Amino acid sequence: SGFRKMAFPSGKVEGCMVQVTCGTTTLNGLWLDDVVYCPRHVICTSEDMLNPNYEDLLIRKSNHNFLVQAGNVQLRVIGHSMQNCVLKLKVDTANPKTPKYKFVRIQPGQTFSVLACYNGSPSGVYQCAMRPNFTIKGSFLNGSCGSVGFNIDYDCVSFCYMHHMELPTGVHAGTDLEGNFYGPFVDRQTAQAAGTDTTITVNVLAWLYAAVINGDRWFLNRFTTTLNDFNLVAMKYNYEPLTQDHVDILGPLSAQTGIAVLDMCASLKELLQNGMNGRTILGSALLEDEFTPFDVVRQCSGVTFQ
Amino acid sequence: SGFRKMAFPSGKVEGCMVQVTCGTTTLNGLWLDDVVYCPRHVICTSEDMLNPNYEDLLIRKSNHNFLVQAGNVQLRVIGHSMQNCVLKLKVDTANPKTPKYKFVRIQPGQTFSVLACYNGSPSGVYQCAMRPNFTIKGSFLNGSCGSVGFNIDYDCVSFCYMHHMELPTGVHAGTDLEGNFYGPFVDRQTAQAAGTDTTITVNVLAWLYAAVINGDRWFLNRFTTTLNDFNLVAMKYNYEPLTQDHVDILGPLSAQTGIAVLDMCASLKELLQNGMNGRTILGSALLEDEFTPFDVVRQCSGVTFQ
Ligand SMILES: *[C@H](O)[C@H](C[C@@H]1CCNC1=O)NC(=O)[C@@H]1[C@H]2CCC[C@H]2CN1C(=O)COc1ccc(Cl)cc1Cl
Ligand SMILES: *[C@H](O)[C@H](C[C@@H]1CCNC1=O)NC(=O)[C@@H]1[C@H]2CCC[C@H]2CN1C(=O)COc1ccc(Cl)cc1Cl
Repeated sequence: SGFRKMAFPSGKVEGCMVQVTCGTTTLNGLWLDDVVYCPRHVICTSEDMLNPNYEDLLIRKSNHNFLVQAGNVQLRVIGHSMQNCVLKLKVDTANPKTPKYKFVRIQPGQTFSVLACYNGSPSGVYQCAMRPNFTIKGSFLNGSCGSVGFNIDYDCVSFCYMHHMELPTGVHAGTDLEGNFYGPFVDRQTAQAAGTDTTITVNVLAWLYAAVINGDRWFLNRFTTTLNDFNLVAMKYNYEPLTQDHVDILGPLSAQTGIAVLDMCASLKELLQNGMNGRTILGSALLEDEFTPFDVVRQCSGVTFQ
Repeated sequence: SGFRKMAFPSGKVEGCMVQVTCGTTTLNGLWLDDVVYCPRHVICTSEDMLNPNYEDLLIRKSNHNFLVQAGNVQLRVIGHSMQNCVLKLKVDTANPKTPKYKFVRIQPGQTFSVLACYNGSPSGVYQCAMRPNFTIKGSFLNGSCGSVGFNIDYDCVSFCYMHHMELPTGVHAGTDLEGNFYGPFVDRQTAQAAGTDTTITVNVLAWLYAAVINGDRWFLNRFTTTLNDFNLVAMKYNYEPLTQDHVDILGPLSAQTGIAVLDMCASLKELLQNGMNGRTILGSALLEDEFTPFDVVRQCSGVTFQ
């Protein structure tokens, strides 16, 4: 037992990370087969991030402008093209450590692992959720752009995130690996801001089920509630509405614990209206919302990845 | 910015993980050069974990009894010996992915990354601290024994933990890689229990400094306190005593923030006596104690590992 915010093993992604330098900008790239993917703002100079113009800027670039370090080994760039907000640097060597992979785009409420990198070298790994407002609460310093987020499904890496920027509240914004931003953000220096967030209701319920599985039961009650009347309380506390599909997705956790989903909702209702009264749940004094039902089932059953 | 509980990239350890099967027991082993390390209780049968006798049990074993799977490739065991509570299985192949490594033993209060494994296959990675009572609050199911904990210092893996067991409160106990248990636990089924824990004071202060660096300042005050009189409050709230060496270790974080260590202690004192009054620190409603000063400096400065 135990419940711990768990990332996927990072080895398969570590072997894809490289350093991309152009002009005075150094950031990270992702090397898969003979392409290096990286944020297009590597082409820019401090005065370019005012109102930059990437098509104009890119036509002025040459392949030799792009220095790509794979560890202590340099790669010729033999072509370059923009795809939305990422660059694709075509190189003369396919990465022999290319895992099986997919480029997927995730939904707010879904989680993934981030391999934070600097100068093409992995620094650490941690789990994040895509917030309802399309930001992530990460840990990113200068030079971390191009770090990727991912999930692993048996032997296949599903890349879902590439880091581009921090917003003024200290949250982070980026793109999918096709270069399309998550949320209404642009890779320019503007006054852009996150915008209002909500709590991921279905994930809180999943985490309450994780707590029960691990022996925290004090918040359980015999009360129940209707889906409609729970959702009236959810809206009050700036929680997302719970749908019948959410109820269905929580079925297996409901079956394992013997606690009906709507009964767990009645527990959440009481927690929202009364607080915790000095008690904790899975070592937290807050209702936690960055574990999906999948994350709970995975950890409270022990699935691996070769 | 941001502050997130971060593990080391796990790739170097993933390449060392193997499956060890003997009789009906399957667990994980660590393959370095031509030795596989694993918990000695793999040699035992359900009725052996009552009062088992590992020297007697091991002399009755044969090399061929030990099935070692390195992925989809089998390794002949060519020798075996016990070292304290671990077995060393000498195999006919050196692991070509052996990183540079050391076997170190850590102090309570120190942190490390755990690569949870099942059937020799990595499942997930997360950060743990060695509690003052020599337990760790992990996430471990059946078949996870032999998973290791580690730190990485530039290119060198310092293995510090190998998992052996869960205790009745849901915490976990194991050994260093020389097979010596952390704390007063034995690899037998007894009524053993964790025993009283305390909060790691110097780590809480480090995390308060991490909060300031990231813009949480509401808990700061102009108050100050003496080391002696802080420690009177610490004892009251079952926090560890703060030593002058702890104060020294917090120096760099004090210098970066401009908040004297003793002033931060005065802030902690107020937090302990008053609580948080509905506010949070780095997304937590509890005083967090599993980040060391090193962990804070590392993450709030961006060190990597090749
Ligand atoms: C890329 O390495 C960089 C990552 C940033 C730096 C600090 N934390 C991060 O996540 N990205 C940027 O510097 C981007 C840059 C590309 C697109 C727009 C440009 C501005 N930008 C920002 O992140 C701006 O915001 C910001 C916020 C807070 C701090 Cl302390 C620093 C910055 Cl640069
Ligand atoms: C090894 O894979 C196993 C890991 C355990 C299993 C559940 N969580 C864990 O961390 N270790 C054991 O089963 C050990 C075994 C070797 C030494 C003494 C023997 C008893 N033991 C325990 O962990 C006993 O405790 C325990 C506690 C709670 C549960 Cl749900 C299950 C167990 Cl087995």
